[PDB]
Formats: sequence, C-alpha cells, structure tokens
Amino acid sequence: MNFYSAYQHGFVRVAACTHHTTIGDPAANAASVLDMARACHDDGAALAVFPELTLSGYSIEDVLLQDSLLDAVEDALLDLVTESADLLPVLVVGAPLRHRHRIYNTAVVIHRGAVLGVVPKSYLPTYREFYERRQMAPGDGERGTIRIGGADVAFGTDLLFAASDLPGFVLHVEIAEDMFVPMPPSAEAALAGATVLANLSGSPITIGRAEDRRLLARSASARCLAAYVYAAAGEGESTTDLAWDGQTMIWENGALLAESERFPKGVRRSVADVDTELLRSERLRMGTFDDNRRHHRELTESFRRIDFALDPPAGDIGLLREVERFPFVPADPQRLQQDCYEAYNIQVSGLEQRLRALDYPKVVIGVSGGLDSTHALIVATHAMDREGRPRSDILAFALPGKNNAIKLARALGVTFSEIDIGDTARLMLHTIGHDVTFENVQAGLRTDYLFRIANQRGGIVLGTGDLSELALGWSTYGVGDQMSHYNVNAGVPKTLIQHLIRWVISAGEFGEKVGEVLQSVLDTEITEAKVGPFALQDFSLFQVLRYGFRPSKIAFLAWHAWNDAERGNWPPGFPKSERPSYSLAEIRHWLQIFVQRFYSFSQFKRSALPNGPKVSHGGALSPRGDWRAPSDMSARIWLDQIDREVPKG
Amino acid sequence: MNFYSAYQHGFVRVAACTHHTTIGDPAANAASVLDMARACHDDGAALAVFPELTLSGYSIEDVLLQDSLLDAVEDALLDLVTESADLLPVLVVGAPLRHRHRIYNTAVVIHRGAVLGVVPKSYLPTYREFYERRQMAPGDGERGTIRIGGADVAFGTDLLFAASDLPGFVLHVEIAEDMFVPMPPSAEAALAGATVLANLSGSPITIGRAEDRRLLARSASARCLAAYVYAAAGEGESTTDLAWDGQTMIWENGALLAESERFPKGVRRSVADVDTELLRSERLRMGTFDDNRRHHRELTESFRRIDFALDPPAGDIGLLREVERFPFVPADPQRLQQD
Amino acid sequence: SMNFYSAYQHGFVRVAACTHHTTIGDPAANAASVLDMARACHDDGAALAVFPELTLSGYSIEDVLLQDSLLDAVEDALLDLVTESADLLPVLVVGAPLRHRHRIYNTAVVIHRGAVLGVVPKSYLPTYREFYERRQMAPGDGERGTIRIGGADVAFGTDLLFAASDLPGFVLHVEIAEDMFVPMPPSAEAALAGATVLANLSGSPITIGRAEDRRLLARSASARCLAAYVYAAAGEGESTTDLAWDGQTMIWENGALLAESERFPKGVRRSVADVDTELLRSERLRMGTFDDNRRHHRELTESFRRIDFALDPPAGDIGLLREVERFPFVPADPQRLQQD
Ligand SMILES: Nc1ncnc2c1ncn2[C@@H]1O[C@H](COP(=O)(O)OP(=O)(O)OC[C@H]2O[C@@H]([n+]3cccc(C(=O)O)c3)[C@H](O)[C@@H]2O)[C@@H](O)[C@H]1O
Ligand SMILES: Nc1ncnc2c1ncn2[C@@H]1O[C@H](COP(=O)(O)O)[C@@H](O)[C@H]1O
Repeated sequence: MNFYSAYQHGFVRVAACTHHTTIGDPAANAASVLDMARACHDDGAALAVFPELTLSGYSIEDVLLQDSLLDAVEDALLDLVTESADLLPVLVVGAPLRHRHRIYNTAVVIHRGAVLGVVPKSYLPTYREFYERRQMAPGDGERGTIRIGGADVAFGTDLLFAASDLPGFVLHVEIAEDMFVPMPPSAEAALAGATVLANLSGSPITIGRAEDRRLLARSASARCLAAYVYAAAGEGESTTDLAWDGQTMIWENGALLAESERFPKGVRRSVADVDTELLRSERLRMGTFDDNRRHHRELTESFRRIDFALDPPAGDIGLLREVERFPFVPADPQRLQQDCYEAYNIQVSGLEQRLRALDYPKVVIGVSGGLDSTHALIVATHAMDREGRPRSDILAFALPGKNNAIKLARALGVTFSEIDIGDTARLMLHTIGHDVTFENVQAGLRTDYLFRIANQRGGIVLGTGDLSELALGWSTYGVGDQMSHYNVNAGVPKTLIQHLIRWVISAGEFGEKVGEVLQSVLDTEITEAKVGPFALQDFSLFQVLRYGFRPSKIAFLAWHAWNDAERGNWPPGFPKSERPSYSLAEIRHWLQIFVQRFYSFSQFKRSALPNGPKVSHGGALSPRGDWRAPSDMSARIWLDQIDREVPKG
Repeated sequence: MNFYSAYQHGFVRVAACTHHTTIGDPAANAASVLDMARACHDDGAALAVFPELTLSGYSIEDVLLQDSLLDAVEDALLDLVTESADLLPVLVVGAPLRHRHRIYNTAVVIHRGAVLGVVPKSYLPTYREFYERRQMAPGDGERGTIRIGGADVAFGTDLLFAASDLPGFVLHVEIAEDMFVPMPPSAEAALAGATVLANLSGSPITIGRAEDRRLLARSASARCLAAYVYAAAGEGESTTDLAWDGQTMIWENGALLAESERFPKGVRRSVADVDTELLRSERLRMGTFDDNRRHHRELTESFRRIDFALDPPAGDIGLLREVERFPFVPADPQRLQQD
Repeated sequence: SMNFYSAYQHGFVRVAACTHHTTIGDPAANAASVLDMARACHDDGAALAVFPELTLSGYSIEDVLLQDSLLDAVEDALLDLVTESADLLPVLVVGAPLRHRHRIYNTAVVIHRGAVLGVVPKSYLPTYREFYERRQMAPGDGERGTIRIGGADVAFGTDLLFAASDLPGFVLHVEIAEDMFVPMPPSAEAALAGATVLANLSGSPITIGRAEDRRLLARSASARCLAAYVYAAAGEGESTTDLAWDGQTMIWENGALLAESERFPKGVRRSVADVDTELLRSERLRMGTFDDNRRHHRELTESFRRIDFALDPPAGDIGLLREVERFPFVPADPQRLQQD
C-alpha cells in the first residue's frame, strides 16, 4: 500500500466551483466549465459541482424558452461530454433540458465521456424574486430516461451515483431550493445510501442569505451524516434585478471543510478531502439513522444506483484538510474557552448531584501538587460553594511516601492535613518479604488511608485519574489510585486538563492568591513516557473511541497533524520551546504501544470503574457508557495492521 | 377589539420549562411540574413543555421497568390531569407509560382536565452513552388509542393538537432524538399543518452538544416555517455517568426568541410570544413548502387532528418579544457590520 | 444398479453442528479453527457444517465489533475460507459481522465449493438482560436484495432457501440464535415454504436452565416444522468478562434427538448425524394441515428465493450415523418402555 495516498486512506477529493457566467451563451459557459474541470483534474479531484443552470445562465428568464438557446445548450453539453473522456472527476453541470412537454432545470452528471444521469430540480420557487415555474417544470416524481445526444440515460429525482472502486463515495444531486423544503430529496437519498450530497445553486445574494445557506447546508450535512458540496452562481449573471456572490462551500457532518471568497473577481473553487470513513463510522454507530431508513423503506428502496469506476490517482497528492493536533483541545480560542466552560460545569454539576444525594458528606482527596488532583480540588470547592457547604468540609491530604499542594489548600481554606505513609509501607513490604510492587504498595496505601478516613469522617473519596490514564491503563488497579467513590476527571483527557486550569485562573473567581498558586502548579508541572507523549496518545484515543479507525489511518492523520510544527495552528498556551514535531517512526512507535495497551492490557481496569460524568463529544471510557469491550482480548490484529501498512519511518 | 392584547394580534405565549428532577419519585416531579405550570398559567401561557421522561426521570435505566415505579408514574400523571382543570396552558409532560407489551417513552399532552393525546418517541438511541431500546419500545408506526385512567385517548406519532379558537396554533410533539434523524416526525407534521413543534429532551450535556442542539432546533424551525420549543433535563438527573445542563429554548423561523441559563441552580423557564401570523405569512408565500406537502400527500394526510378550546386571556399581558425599531438596521453591531 | 450400502442413495443427508475454538478479536485464528473442523466434516462425507453465531469475530466482543481493523480482518478471513471451500464437500454456514449499507449485520455466510451462496442476517436482536445486540448491529428482518462480498453480488436476506439440485429432500434455511425464540420465527415460515433442514448459529451465553430452554425450542421447532434442526453454540475462547459459555451442539429431527455433544468441553466438538430426508418427506406427505397452513400464509411463503447448488455427495459406503432401533414398537430405554 502507498501510505502517503489520501485515496488509499478513504479520502475523496471534492470540488465546488463557481465559473464565469456568460448569460445566453452556452459555448462560453462550457469553456469556463472546461477550464475549471481541467484544474480540478490536475488536483486529483473526484467530483466538481457547478452552479445552477451553468450552461445557460440562471438569470435569463424567458430567454430559457428560446429555441436557439435550448439548442446551443445541447451542443455545448455534448462538447463537454466528449471532453470529459480525458478528465478524472465526475462533473455535475447545470442545464435547461427539454424532456417530454417542457424544459427541466437539471443537473447533468458526466463522467469519462458519458452522461451517467440527469437530475431535475424538484421544487421551483415562484414567489418574491423567483419566477421558476413560469419557464420550467417540477422534476419531483419524474423517473425513467431522457435522450441526450443519441443515448438513453437515467432521468429523475431517484438517482445515486456509486463509485464501484470507492464504496464510501455515493453521490446524490439536488438543486438550490431542493435543500430548503421541510423534506428535501437529499435526506431521503442519504437514508438510501448517499454519502456525498451535491447542490447546484443560483441563489441571488440578499442581506442575510449567506447565513441561511450555511444554516441549511450545515444542518443537512449533520442530520444526514454526509458531505454537502454547494456551489452558487457569481459574476456574469444578469443584474437587471439581482446581485450574485459566487459563494462555494463544502461541509462534512456539520463541520466546514472549505469555503471560497464571496463576491470574488474571477472564478473560485473550494477543494477539500472528504473523509468517507468518518461518515461510514458515524452511520455505523448511530442506529437510529438506519431505523429512520427502515421506517421510510418504500421511499428509500426505490433509488436507482448508477455505477461508475473512478480510478483515482494512487500516489501522494497531499491532504487538503485541516487535521488539528489536539482533537480534545480546539486551536480556536473562542472555541477552547467554550469547551473549558462546558468541561468544568460538567465536572462540578456531576459532583454536586452525588453530594446532594449522599446528604452532603465531607469530601476526601489526596493532593500531590500535580495537575490532576489540583484541578480536582478546584472542582470540589466550586461544587461545595454552589451547594452552600463550608469549604472546611473538604478534607485534603498530603500523603508523602507539593508545597503547591499545601499552599493551594491554605489559599482555598479547605481542611488540610498530612499523613506520612512510609512506616505503613515499610511494615507492608516487610510482611510480604519484599519495581512494580514497591511503587504499588505506596499507591495502594494512599487509597487505603483515604478510604478509611472517608469511613471515619463521613466523607467520600474523590478520584482524580484522567481519561488518558484510563485509556492507557496507567494507574494502580483496585487498591490504588484507579479506585474512588466518585471520579471527577475520569472523562477529561490529560491534554485538556492544563487548559481547564488556565481557564479557571483567567476567569479569576477564586481570587488572586489561588490564581498565583494555580499558575505555579502550571509552571512547575509542565517541565511516564514509557507510555509516550500524551499529545499523541490522546490523538489516537479520539480516533479509536469516536470512529474506530484502523491503525494505519490513525498514523496517517497524526503524521499530517504533527509532523511539522510550523504548519497548522497551536491552541493558546504553547510557548515555542514546547511545540514539538514528531516523525513517522515516532508516531508509529507510540501507536504500537497505544493499541497494545488500549485494546489488550487496560480494559480490566476500566471494567470496574467508579462513577463520574462523561465530558467530551469524543466519548468517555465507562463500561456502563461509551465503551463496552472484553477484559481478556489480544491486540494482535491491530499490531499486525501496523506492521503491514505503516512504513518504518 | 382590545388593541393592547397580544392574543388578539395573533400571538401565542409559549413556555419551555426545566423542572427539578427527583429520580425514581413521580409525585415529587409532579409537584415541581405543578408549581411551574401554575407560574406558566399566571403568565398567560398557552403551552408548557417539560423535559423527556419528566415524571420518572430520564436517567434511571432499568428502574423504569419496576412495577412500583410504573405505578407511581400513572398515579402522579392522573393527579396532574386533575389539577390541570384550573390551568390555562396545554401541558406537555414526559412519562414512561405501558401500552400493549412494553413501555413507551411518551409525551402526555394535557389540557383543562383531560388528556388530549399521548405521543411516543419514535427513535430510541442505543449507542455511545444511550441505552434506550433496552427499556423502551420505538413508537414509530404506532397508532390507535391508549387507556389512561379509565379513558381511551389518542396514541401515536401522527397527532396534531389544534386550538379551535386560535387557528394559527397547531401543536405537534416529538421527543429528543426524533429531531436528529434525516427525516424527523416534526418535518412531516409541519407539512401537515403544525405551526408549533415541541421537543421534550433528556440530553445529557457533553462538550459541544449545546451547539448541536441549537443547530438542529434552529434549522428545524427555519426549514419548517415553525416555532420550535425545546426543554432539556437539568438538576436532579443521575450523575452516575452523565451531567445535565437544564437548557431551554424557543426558536421561530430561524430566530431565537428566548433561552434560559445553562447549568442553573433551581428551576428555569423560557417564555416568549410566538407570532402565529408571521408563520402564517411565510407559509402563505413560499409555494414550494405546499408543493413539498403535495409530493408527500399520503404521509401528510394521515394526521389525526385533536381539537381543543384554549380561551386565552383577553386583556393586556404585555408582549414577551424583542421588537427592533429598525427592521432593516440590526441593533447588534456585528450583525449590522455584516449587513 | 444402485449402491445398497450408501446412506446418500437411501435419502440420508449427513449434517454437522460444530463448536470451534474462539479467539476473540482474531478472525484469521477463528477461520483456521473453522477450516480444520470443515476438513474433518469433509472427511466424514458431511453435506452441511453449521458453526456458532459471529464465528469469525467472536460473539462476545461488544463495541470491538465496530472497529475498522476488526471488520477488515473478518472480510479477509471470510474470503480465504471461501477460497479453501473449493475443495470441501460440505456447505459451510459461518457467522460474521458484515457491513452492508449503513450498518453491520450479524450474519451467517453460506459457503459452498468456492462461492458464497447467500448471506443471512439475524432478524431479532436481543437488547435486554445480558444482551446488548442492537447497540452494535442492525436487525435483518425485512432486508432483501444482495450484498457485495469480495467482488460479487450475492443474495442477502431473511428469505433465502438453499436447495440441493441433486438431493431434492435437502432444502436449507438458516436463522440465528434469538430468531428461534420469538412467537413467529423465520424458520417456521421457511419450513412452510419448503425448507427441510433448519440451521441455527448460536452464541448463547450459558446460564442455569438455559440448556433446557434451548432444547425445548429447538425440539418443538423440529416437531412443529417437520424438519431437521441443526444447532451450534459458542464455547471456549468467548470472553468471560461477564458470561460463560458451554459450547453445546445438537441435531434434532421431527422431535427426536439425533446427536448432541459434550457441554463445557475441553477442545472442539462436533455433532454429526445422518438426517433421513425421506422420513421428513413422508410426514409432510401425510399431514395435510401442514400444507393448509402454508396456503393460509401464501404471500409470506411464496416470496422465498431459492438458491440452487449441486452437492455431489460420496456414492460409497460411509456407514450410517444414526441409531436404528431393532423394535420400532418396543423402546430400548426402560423408562420409555414402561411409559409405553
Ligand atoms: N486482564 C486482567 N484481568 C484481571 N487481572 C489482571 C489482568 N491483567 C493484569 N491483571 C492483574 O492486575 C494487576 C496489574 O495491574 P496494577 O496492579 O494496576 O499494576 P501495573 O499496571 O502492572 O502497574 C502499575 C503501573 O502504573 C504506573 N502508575 C501507577 C500509579 C499511578 C500512575 C500515574 O501516573 O498516575 C502510574 C506505575 O508506574 C506502574 O508502572 C496484577 O495483579 C495482574 O495480575
Ligand atoms: N506524594 C504525594 N502526596 C500526596 N498525595 C499523593 C502523592 N503521590 C500521589 N498522591 C495521590 O495519588 C494520586 C496518583 O498517584 P501517582 O500518579 O501515582 O503519583 C495523586 O494525584 C494524589 O491524589
């Protein structure tokens, strides 16, 4: 396999194009279409979607009904078809075409010298600035075939274009207004199998219309678990009564992959790599999507599937896609602030319920001065404040076997104390006739003490292990830090914890002293890679937990995100000395370790897990929630996948 | 005519309510529901929507299948119904109810001492943190009636509640996940006539989920030329594995009318005046909306219409709505800069 | 003319229910255990080998079913089996989580002589008590059409019958686990439509009393449907994170037990018996109300698709794997004879 090929990793390269309109002149429009299609070809694109009525111009009104115009459209369309014999991408071009009694506003799907199909718009707006029913017939409910340059090709609203060599790429095409009705053609097509939804739009621009386009194309892509590819008309449409902004965009399951300049001068393309496996993975898991199809089975079974062989380029053509380094930590500051606010309120409100339900016990917690336990102590305080409970009901414990610990505790005003576990550990090690056991005897005694104090003092022990530690099994099982009465960090990955502390500092409601101590914790602690860098492990974890991607796909994505520290954006709080870049060899190394630990070694530790709230849309690792898996399984197949598919460096 | 009455100008006052959950304790949830409904009444609201499985709590898992729990839900539901005899608004309350072989995740629509109908959730998520098909049966495709405290009332995914004195107020009710599938019950109901779409949600909060809720309730309300009234569960749900933010919101044709504080302490309501005439005017003009109905005629004609008489307050009750001085000039600077 | 000592020439069909060694999360290993047992079934001249539910992945792996590498490994392993089957006599019925359309299905792949004859999805997916199947997998009830497996379109759905063109008494229908437990099981419509041999691939974690439940339903099925019922459960290797497994296999014929293997074995086990297709044929010939029931459910029963294959069984003496009592009227079992 070619590890550097995006097509081999389930990517399909898609283009939404806005061309130069010459109204009433089809050979000129076709010439602009052919030039852009040659570009999309050179880019290795599999699909190029153009605007509504591309070949005539959308805005020409009664001129659509003129024989010379209709004639010119056909001649021009047939030239394109002939040119397409040497073009890689499927071309979706607009054209007013005669069929039966009337003209239809259609999209012609073209590929390698043939017309695969012809799709008519279903809903024809005839209100406000729109007059479509005057010239054109509604396509909804039309089936059968249409004759185009001596051939009978599929015609109708029921068409799917499936790539026979790219099973994840199934195209449905709709037109403009089609996407705006309560029950759009594209939603039935997704149910029926379409993974990529194209929209050819005219869409005269008005104040606020761009926002409407986005709301509907975006919600469509999220509801239908699909890529949505959208192209509007720009320069060259008539301005007798309307203006045009040439907007193009590409959405994937709710996220913007690419958009182009509004009101540009000259032609514009959006070009993105759509991840078909991502779409595949979400449909695999969201069972109610398939339930919805089954409930509309007669609607969804009637589609006709037109097959074509794409034969994409096999080599390295890069990756036109933003792969963030931190799936759990958005590089956008407004976004990361939102996530922090939510993470923190999740942790707190979760603990508050546990406390209310237990009639407000004391809170017992081991504070080591580390990131985790610090953040947990902050969470616990805010919870007790919100519930109108004295901060002295928090029992924080230093359990040496740092100063930041006692300082924070003193600053917050919780009840602080120290218990030296060393003698108890000595006694235990001697009694046992005594490395893992030595480490573990201490970690165990910590938990054992806290538990007994909780019994003694009417409290509950607060766990502090984080999501990355759960994932990797980096904890001490049962009698050890893995165990507690309620774990507030169980759902937060290590990569996020530091930003939550930053957020608490920046908000500043604990006051300046607490602020300074927390800041000190930060400065001290960012200065256990037998399990590798947490940045890479949190990366793999997201891919595995959310999408179940194979290891070679995970390596490809990580390498694209991490291999060059100059490219892509870093979240806030990463000074340049801490902007590592990783080689393929390194990614490959830590990934072998990740699959071994994640799929084989660690599950038993997750299997007997204390209560705590899920936090990230990435998922959590509760065996009662997002991750059900055997405690007694080998990881051989994952390890073998890496062996065979990921290059050594 | 009373010129100062919102109801006489085609407004309908609507409330999305997040109550205090006491898991496993129906009479306590009912008491929280009754208190908020009495508030919604005092405000002259016509509609009060509560969160998914209001009466039992959404988060209780196999406890849903315990007879004493199911029994307590019924008793509590029937007490509410009796109390509603003196309440103005239509109450939409969640309840696990037994019907035929199983329990359904349902919304009970209650009005002035009667149950107008019972709507079961259609799509039951059984993935990630959701386990709903384990305890509860899918309601998609169910019609007929259900027996509730000695009476046969309409049961199913095909119901429309039409105010006989307020023609612009036609209610459809769906539940949580129903709004997230490619072809939601509420989209067919809008084509068939519903102007106000209610959603009872549980919706454990996760990073980014609040944005997903908004994207889907908003696009719904825009595509369906309707008001969309949404209530999520908050304080009191179990935190064994999840947390809850109590979010409530009301959308009208793509615009936010009202939302309440996330993660509140105590109960919260969004209350807005919905402009039924604005909805009516947009449907009047967008022909392709009606074309879409005609194309799905067998789907859209099969709805059952349950009529009720609202009898709203006739006097001045103010106007719970932001009316901008300059329809053409947004007061929000980021907005105006865009325009 | 004929070979009087050949069981095949007297209307017998040799059938095998196999419980293989599960290696959870490891399709190539399960496939190797499957191939070894199938080679044995071949040597025994068997016409049919039924394996346990989700054979190729392991039944108990939960959300691991949703992992691309696992789904990918299953496909590869399945296609290898198919290639090996070119030299195997028996039709192989193997379990596999397969992707189709939006989801994965819990399916049985029917394989014969180098081709996939058909792919059958479980219809009813238990999601209660210790079972969580709807979370990972889609219900197969009401699915028809085809599925693409290693470059070919093969029949897919709950409406399939596999008919031996040279052994008219041998018509196979396949269902899965829970399918046999609902008031109106796939296999009862399939019997009405023609099926003489009903296969069941089972996972079936063992609980106190469950083996008695399995028997009561497989046995009453075989009696009500006038058919052979061939049943295989999962054994050693399934995860014991929450469940245990007994590996039970059994073969029933019109209400009678022809063979069962050792519960909780160490190592792989097979039930192998000679099914008497003429006996089944003779009972159906005479019980008119069986055919009246089919006529009353004609639209249900006429819709099955019939996939034909040529078995070409061994012609020689291969013994007779069947208890033939000396005294049809006098049971050898004392408790039974006392009753009589
Ligand atoms: N599948 C399975 N089912 C049931 N039991 C299984 C098992 N696999 C191992 N075991 C047993 O479980 C035990 C091994 O697990 P465990 O006892 O947890 O210990 P183990 O994972 O071997 O070691 C703990 C490691 O975690 C590190 N650690 C400890 C504490 C805190 C942190 C931190 O960074 O916060 C890190 C520490 O450096 C050490 O390397 C053994 O008794 C083993 O026999
Ligand atoms: N030296 C220490 N003093 C107080 N608590 C500690 C100490 N070491 C570990 N702990 C507690 O045990 C947790 C995990 O232990 P570990 O990661 O093994 O050092 C910490 O987050 C604290 O809650």
